[PDB]
Amino acid sequence: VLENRAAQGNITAPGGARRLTGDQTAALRNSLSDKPAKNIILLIGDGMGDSEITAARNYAEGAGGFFKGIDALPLTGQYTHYALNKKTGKPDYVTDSAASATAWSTGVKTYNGALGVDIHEKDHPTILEMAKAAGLATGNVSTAELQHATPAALVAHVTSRKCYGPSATSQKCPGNALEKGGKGSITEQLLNARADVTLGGGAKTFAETATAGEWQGKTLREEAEARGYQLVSDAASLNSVTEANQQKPLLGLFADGNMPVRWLGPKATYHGNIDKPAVTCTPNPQRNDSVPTLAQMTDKAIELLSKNEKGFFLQVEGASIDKQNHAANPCGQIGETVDLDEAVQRALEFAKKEGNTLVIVTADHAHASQIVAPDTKAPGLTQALNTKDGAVMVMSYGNSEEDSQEHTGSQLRIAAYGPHAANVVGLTDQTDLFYTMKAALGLK
Amino acid sequence: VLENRAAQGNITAPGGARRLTGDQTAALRNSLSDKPAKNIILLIGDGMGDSEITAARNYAEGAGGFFKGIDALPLTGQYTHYALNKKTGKPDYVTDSAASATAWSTGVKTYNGALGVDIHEKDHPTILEMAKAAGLATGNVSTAELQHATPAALVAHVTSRKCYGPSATSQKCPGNALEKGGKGSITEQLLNARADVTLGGGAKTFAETATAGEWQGKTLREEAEARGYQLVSDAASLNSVTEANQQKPLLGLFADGNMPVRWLGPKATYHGNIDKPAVTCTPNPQRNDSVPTLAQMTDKAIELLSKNEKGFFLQVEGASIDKQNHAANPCGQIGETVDLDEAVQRALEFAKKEGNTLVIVTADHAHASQIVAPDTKAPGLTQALNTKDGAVMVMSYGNSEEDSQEHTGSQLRIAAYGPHAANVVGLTDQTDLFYTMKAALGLK
Ligand SMILES: [Zn+2]
Ligand SMILES: [Zn+2]
Ligand SMILES: [Zn+2]
Ligand SMILES: [Zn+2]
Repeated sequence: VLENRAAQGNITAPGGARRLTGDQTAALRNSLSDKPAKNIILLIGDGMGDSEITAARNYAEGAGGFFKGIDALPLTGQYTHYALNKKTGKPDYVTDSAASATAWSTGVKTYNGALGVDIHEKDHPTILEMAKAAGLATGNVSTAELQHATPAALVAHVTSRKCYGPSATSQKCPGNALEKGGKGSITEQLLNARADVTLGGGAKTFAETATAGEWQGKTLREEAEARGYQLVSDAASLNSVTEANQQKPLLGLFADGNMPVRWLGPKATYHGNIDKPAVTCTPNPQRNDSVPTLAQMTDKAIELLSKNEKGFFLQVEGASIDKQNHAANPCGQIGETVDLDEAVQRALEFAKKEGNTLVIVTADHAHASQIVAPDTKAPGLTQALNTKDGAVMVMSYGNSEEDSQEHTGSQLRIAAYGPHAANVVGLTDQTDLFYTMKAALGLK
Repeated sequence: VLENRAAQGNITAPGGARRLTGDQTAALRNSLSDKPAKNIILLIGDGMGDSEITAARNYAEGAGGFFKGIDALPLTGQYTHYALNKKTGKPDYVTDSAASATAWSTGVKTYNGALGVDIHEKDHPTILEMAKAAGLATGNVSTAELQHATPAALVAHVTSRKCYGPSATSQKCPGNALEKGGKGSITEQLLNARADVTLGGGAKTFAETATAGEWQGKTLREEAEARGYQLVSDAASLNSVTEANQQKPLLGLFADGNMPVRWLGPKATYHGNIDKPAVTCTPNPQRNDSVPTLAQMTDKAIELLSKNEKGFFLQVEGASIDKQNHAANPCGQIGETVDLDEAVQRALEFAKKEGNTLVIVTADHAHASQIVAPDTKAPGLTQALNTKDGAVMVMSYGNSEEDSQEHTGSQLRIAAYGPHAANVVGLTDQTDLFYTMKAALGLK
């Protein structure tokens, strides 16, 4: 254990690049606790593999720097996230957001595109549903649409991640279609789930009207209100909230789709590290000050949820690290990783002060981005960037000839802090995380 | 701190994919020891990042399987390995074998291509020179040429990794050239270093004659003999060795260059996963039965070295994982990872039985290979493989339009077992490893 893992001094001198100030043995032995966790905060950086963590650190903090949030969790390991082929039931080495999110929130592997159901299309309870049933307060925050697979997996059981609202569900998930006697679209099941705090984007799907049931004819936004949900649409009003519970659930819709990314930079190009000058990221001017940052949502959710005496389970997702990775946009991708680090600092500060909180930071799968040599002549999309070290770092995206770079199957880092954090060390599976949380809370 | 990390049962069923059988807390707390290490075995998988480990596991053992050696080390972490730019002294995000090997064996960062010297070209003692001085037995094994960067870094101090023997040193490392008053080429410094056990390839540089000094005119191979080295060139003779020490140092030269790779498979190609059938690796027919495997060399080295009462330091390197990665050859690369896993099992079996041995498995840097979806249309070199799961796994190499795929800068896995293993957990730097070993052995 250690809180400062930055290089000690002059990285060109003996011992200057070291991150360790002493022996971790005792410190580590002290952070090993099997006492129950009262709360759990699971932070997910979408598509944030080791490569993404390194690129952002090199850029934002420098090679020898360290993320005060992301790099500060003492217990580390690597975990696998392979999905399953629906027909064969054999492994599918590269998972999507849905199958992986389902794995950690359910404890069962599934096929790509599935939310809350195994390869047989059978429903399985998510950790959020189990926490709510035990009396704990529940939160779900993300910078993406709330209907995205990661936040949706905790509250929805759909056969296809594309079944956002009533209209998509009728054509793509008919067995789930409300009219067909199913539980409903992702959005409808989210509304039913009734988590205490739900914050993110995806307001546009709420403008759809239910095709059947008690709120038929009424838009989903209207139904939320009729059901007792407090709706907030910006930083100001969010901030104004004083409580959120089963009588007064909070629902923040901060964008029609995904919330705007924090940084602006050009898209990587073929031979860009050669033909184009080094870029320096800038703030995204299209992003309004009224739009909450992930740390803000995380912080507000912790405040409201910490009022519950039994404890709480909260999931936070920095979604656009993945989206900008697909877009081959280094600046957008790094900004979203810096953004998530902030949300991680908020969680850590709370956890260190409370003492019964298990904080976990990981990703759903690996992605395309690679850090290559400045002079690299690659076949894909590349870009040179000016880092905090005053050096150029080149990033490469070369696994797709399409407009979207692809996920990768490499095992990746999973880090934790708090009671039961030891269960994250060594090699584990994404499904283990579910059992780790279920047992830390004693949610059996 | 478990030994079996394979999926529990049916990966399609709830909990079937889990690798954990219980709670690691107690087990982990028990494997944390700060008592001094009597011995240390450092295994290096060249260019063996997390992606490489995953691809080989998926192929050789199946997605839900586990490397009995590589994946069985309980204390895990991620470490950085950026090099330095010689001019500026600023970070160079993607290191080579030379700059990284120098970092863990010396504790100082350096520029790419440097062996045993910092950016000012100043010499720094290596962990092997320090162990030998304290009376410990020393071993150095690799599947590559012994003049090659990783093994050379422990015994040579050269400004350019290209200074193999007398002839190359005169033109490329004149300040080290023996005639110019320098310490000599890599091969000459290796001969001088006099480690108890040195096994590998690179016999061809030993056919060069020294240009000055006591053994001038005499080939390097003749010099070795004149200096009291026992030369063995195949498995049978290796095996026949009964002792190796300072009076009778062992020198195994099993190949002119790098030792032959274990598996054969075709080179990945543009749209190979689409236009070509899935391949299944086979054993390399050019590889002679008389050529020792890494595990055999590792095993024999442990045997000879464990006779020293003070203890020993042994470094083992599975070098061709990297070379095949550069070559865009999945089968050669996976075979070399399986090869290394066996050497790791040997190290672990000894360590678990001896009890004062620190075993560390890591890599010098990340590489090109990525696991992508079966249908991926990538701009680079791809290939489909038939895995143990009876499923297809696609591998992609898309960071170079040249004939050699490039290294990548992503932080990677470092795993350890034994006294002082806790110093590997969390985020660390490649230079910390040096301090971890120095302190474990009390080599102050
Ligand atoms: Zn994702
Ligand atoms: Zn994605
Ligand atoms: Zn290497
Ligand atoms: Zn290499």
